[PDB]
Amino acid sequence: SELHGYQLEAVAPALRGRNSIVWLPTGAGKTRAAVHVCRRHLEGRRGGRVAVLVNKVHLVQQHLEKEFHVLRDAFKVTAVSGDSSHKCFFGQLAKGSDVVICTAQILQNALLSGEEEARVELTDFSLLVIDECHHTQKEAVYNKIMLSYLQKKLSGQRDLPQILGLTASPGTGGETSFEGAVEHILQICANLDTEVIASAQEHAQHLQSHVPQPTKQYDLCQEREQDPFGQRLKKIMAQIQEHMEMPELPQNFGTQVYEQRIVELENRAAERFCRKTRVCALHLRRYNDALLINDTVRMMDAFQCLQQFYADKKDPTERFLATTFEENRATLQALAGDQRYENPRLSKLEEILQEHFQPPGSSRGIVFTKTRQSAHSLLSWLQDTAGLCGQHIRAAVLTGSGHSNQAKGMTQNEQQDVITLFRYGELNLLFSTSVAEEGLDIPECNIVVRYGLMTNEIAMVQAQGRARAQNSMYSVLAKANSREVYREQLNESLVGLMERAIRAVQAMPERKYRLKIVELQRNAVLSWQVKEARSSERRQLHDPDDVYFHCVNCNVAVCRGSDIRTVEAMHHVNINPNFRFYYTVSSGKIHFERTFRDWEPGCRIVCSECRQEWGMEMIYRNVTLPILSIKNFVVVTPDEKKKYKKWSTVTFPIEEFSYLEYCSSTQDES
RNA sequence: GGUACGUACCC
RNA sequence: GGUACGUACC
Ligand SMILES: Nc1ncnc2c1ncn2[C@@H]1O[C@H](COP(=O)(O)OP(=O)(O)O)[C@@H](O)[C@H]1O
Ligand code: ALF
Ligand SMILES: [Mg+2]
Ligand SMILES: [Mg+2]
Ligand SMILES: [Zn+2]
Repeated sequence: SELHGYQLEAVAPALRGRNSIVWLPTGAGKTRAAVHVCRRHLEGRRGGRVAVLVNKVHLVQQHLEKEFHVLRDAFKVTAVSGDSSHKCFFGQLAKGSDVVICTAQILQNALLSGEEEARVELTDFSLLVIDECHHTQKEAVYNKIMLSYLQKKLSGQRDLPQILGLTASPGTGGETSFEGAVEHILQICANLDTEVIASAQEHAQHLQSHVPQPTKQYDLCQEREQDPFGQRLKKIMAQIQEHMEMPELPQNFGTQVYEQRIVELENRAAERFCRKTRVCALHLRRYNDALLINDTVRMMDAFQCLQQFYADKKDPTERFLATTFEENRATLQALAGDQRYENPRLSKLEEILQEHFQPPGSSRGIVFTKTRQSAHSLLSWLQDTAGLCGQHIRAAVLTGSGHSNQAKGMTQNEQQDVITLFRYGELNLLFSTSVAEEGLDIPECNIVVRYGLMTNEIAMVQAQGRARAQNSMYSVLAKANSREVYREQLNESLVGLMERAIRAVQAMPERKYRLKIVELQRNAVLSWQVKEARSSERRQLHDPDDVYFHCVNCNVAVCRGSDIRTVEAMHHVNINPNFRFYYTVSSGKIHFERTFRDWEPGCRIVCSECRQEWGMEMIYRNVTLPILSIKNFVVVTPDEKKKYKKWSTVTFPIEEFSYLEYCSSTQDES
């Protein structure tokens, strides 16, 4: 497994100490090239230290086990992710290592830490390797780390680390002209403090006939001729809107636009406390989710989302709605049972799998879907489909750690189990989210299907690339004449523009490039400063005593701004000793997969008057504190009443929690 | 469960 | 300015 010519060529500038981006195709071997750069870096000085940053939990282990472990003949290499996190302080672990591999946010947390044992500076490393470095833009973690690097650089700081970015796809950043695309490439160079974009110019022929391209096919599907299940949902949505007695109610049932309008209505009804309107809007949204699920997967998947909503449950509005569902329930379930009205997305997916998993399972595939819920539903569909039950498909779901009431996440270990069985064919088919669109290496994977996705060209290129095998195939499975098909074709062209843009940046005169980089780095550090000042202005508009929180459901006042403190600059706790008379504990003890350094979860908490979900208890060392979720309240200030979805935009200051001070004050009372 | 960011969409 | 989803951290 000695380095290919093009790998040695792409790291020549890195070996000379220059900051670079290594631009090589998906599956070309950027990781092994980085390892070689790390070895020579560490051999060439004493006391060097490398950090290797990734953007998914699963890439930490993959990169350690498949590539970086070889450095252990001479050097100390440690991996840190979230799951393991809580045992060691990161500062101690890094400083005791020659190479640390971690998700970027782990490093960022250490860079911001107040504790001496956890804290790190950028100057504690001599080389940073940034995997999938195209994410180093905007306010992503990668770019927060690098903007601090730029601030320091521009302020004269010395011995900042060398930067080695790795990517197959810098992208065009939404730009469709050559001018724009070039401007985007230079911004990424500026963000990463890049001196050279290194590629395989002199080994372009070896790289062509070695790293194979999958052959590409459009597997287009038609709209259902007859959708009586959908038609019936739409009738009910109209009946509910009639009952609401409101003009200018939107009519485009079964779309993301309708979903936006109806949630925006629900926000307004919460803000003005129109209880009737808010309740109807909440139900209508649920009918709209069912239509969307219906278009994506099975009728019965859509039916079950709706039925679980009405089964969990008085006042006259809710009673109208319960009755309306009950009137239609049996008919909806019977329609969902009928094979005549099958989703042609699914018929089309069946053909593909039928053709490519015969002989029974020589193929090795990933079907990409947008949502975790869709991936689970597709697995169920596979298992209850006879046309495939006969061939031997051992399938599983792969998701990241994202989580909601619609679908839970998968931990590091649970992801790893699926990946390991897929690698050598114990599993031969994954239903996956974008968790696995980049970086994942399965040499034998020979089939990628992208199931009705709407993404940028980076995600298209990257997901294709998971098919590492010779003779791979890539399928676009989408609706004919859709926006999704249009975007796919546009993205193909945007990949070409991206290439043209990079080559133009690569051939620029050195003086003209350096001045442009300088100009862009300056504007970045100034733009950030201005943005920070503007965020702080907003944060100090109101005294915390003049802000009141109301329950989003019943509008009762529950606490003031001055009752709130932050734990780890994230979790908003109410420290008022009488807040306990306003909330009720509504569950038994909640258990997470991950465990944290200073706290564990207690029970869910609800509004004592209406039972609306508010948040959860945190058992922080020796005390129990209620954590509030901003989405479950209307915030009332002197100027307005506003339902917030984030805490960063609130108009009053919130201090950090002090465990010490809190104990003193609570222990004085009884 | 909490927090943040990214992508897509609408304005 | 919002809506949805995803991932990462806790
Ligand atoms: N010089 C080499 N010889 C043989 N195999 C290699 C070489 N370099 C990389 N590989 C293998 O090629 C595959 C793709 O590498 P990877 O680092 O995942 O690609 P990417 O460039 O997309 O990060 C891996 O399985 C890796 O072990
Ligand atoms: F470009 Al890669 F894994 F880094 F496909
Ligand atoms: Mg949540
Ligand atoms: Mg890679
Ligand atoms: Zn309430």
